[PDB]
Amino acid sequence: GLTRYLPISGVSSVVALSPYVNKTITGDCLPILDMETGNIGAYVVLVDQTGNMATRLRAAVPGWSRRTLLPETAGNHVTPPEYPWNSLWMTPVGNMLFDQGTLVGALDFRSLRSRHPWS
Amino acid sequence: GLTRYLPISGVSSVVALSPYVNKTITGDCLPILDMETGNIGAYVVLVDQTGNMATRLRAAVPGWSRRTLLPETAGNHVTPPENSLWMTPVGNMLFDQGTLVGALDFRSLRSRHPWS
Amino acid sequence: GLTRYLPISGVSSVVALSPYVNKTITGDCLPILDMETGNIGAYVVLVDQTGNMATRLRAAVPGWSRRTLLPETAGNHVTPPENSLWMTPVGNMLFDQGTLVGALDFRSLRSRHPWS
Amino acid sequence: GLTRYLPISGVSSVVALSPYVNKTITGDCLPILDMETGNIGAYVVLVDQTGNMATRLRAAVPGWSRRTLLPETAGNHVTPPEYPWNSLWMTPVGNMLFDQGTLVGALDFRSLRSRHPWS
Ligand SMILES: [Cl-]
Ligand SMILES: [Cl-]
Repeated sequence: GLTRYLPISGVSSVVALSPYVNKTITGDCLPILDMETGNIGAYVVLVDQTGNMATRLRAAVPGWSRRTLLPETAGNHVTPPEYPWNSLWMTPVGNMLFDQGTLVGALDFRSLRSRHPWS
Repeated sequence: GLTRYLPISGVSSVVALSPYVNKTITGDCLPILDMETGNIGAYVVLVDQTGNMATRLRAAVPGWSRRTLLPETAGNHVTPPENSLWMTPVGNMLFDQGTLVGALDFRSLRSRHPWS
Repeated sequence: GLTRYLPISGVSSVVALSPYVNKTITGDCLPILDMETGNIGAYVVLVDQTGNMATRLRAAVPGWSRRTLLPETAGNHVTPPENSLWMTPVGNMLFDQGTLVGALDFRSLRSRHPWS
Repeated sequence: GLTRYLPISGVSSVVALSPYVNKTITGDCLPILDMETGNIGAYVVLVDQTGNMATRLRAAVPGWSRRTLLPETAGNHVTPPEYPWNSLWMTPVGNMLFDQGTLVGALDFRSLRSRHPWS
């Protein structure tokens, strides 16, 4: 398969390892800490208020609802593939398998019809 | 305690739920997907090549090293408060309810970010 | 759907929430711990050395291979219903709400267990 | 460090890779499927009805409450280590760290004061 996905604890979400290089983006930023160094090599950037991460954050941080300037929806998406059975299905990207624990998708994410802030 | 942290599978990295509102940054973007929908409301922005996220990406996508324009290091980091393997960059943290909670508000620590 | 499945970190293995009540088995026991308490109410029982759990254990505990008395294989397995990389041993499964749910009741499939 | 721990999806629980060899044990058994083969190389065995796994199972399987013969508590445990600060703490076993994503404990589990069905 191609694209790999990293589950995030405490939310029904995954980091898709399909990079879009050298883009600029605006929103509410959550630091990602490297635990062994304390370096911050990456940030989670929320661009609207609907999603599992938004829900979790509202619960973790009750002022954020009132402080944020984000839209409720900003429009970004991937178009979920059509159904084919006997498969392992993840709605936004389709067929999956487990490889020594890691989530691997059959398709490359970059190749589904998606829209992001830089489009 | 005052700050919650979500571990990311496959890396020694946590999402600090300590918002910095309406900032702009540049880097390599990874969609965060929800299992239930194609709607995307968040991305991971990598800002250097030495972070654990960068490192996991290279293993997964061998060609990304050639295309990225990120520096090896950006001076973004968090400093803990006033043997070393077992310490944390933010101070005391505890596993609870599927996540981690720490004893301090992240915002109270010394932290440098791209908007500094 | 009728059966829920919990992935186990680091292995291509799932816990089928399809109980078989009051059975007795023999094998190598691993405590399952809750983050909030020292109370233990469940264990993983390995029953062979070729399962993914066995394999992860060897990497973590090099001396356990010499001490275990388990066979290489026990004929416990599940058969799916009436290209091959993308299939599942139980049929259709979907990611939902942090776990997996399948379209069948596990108990309805052909399965051999130590109590067979 | 020594003992390694495997988070289980959907519950605040972990498999402790500290084996107790060739023991016999009774209870309600959940198969553990190898996804790439369909082999069942291991079973989860519940020995009482209190715990995060019991809770999740009650929600997944509402007949189980009425069908099970387990006690509410069977007594098994590990004695949580005493507190020392700046550490990463997991109540039942103490100091932890992350190693390329994996949970590693400072102690060997087998060396805390614990009790199990075979004791
Ligand atoms: Cl990889
Ligand atoms: Cl290991």
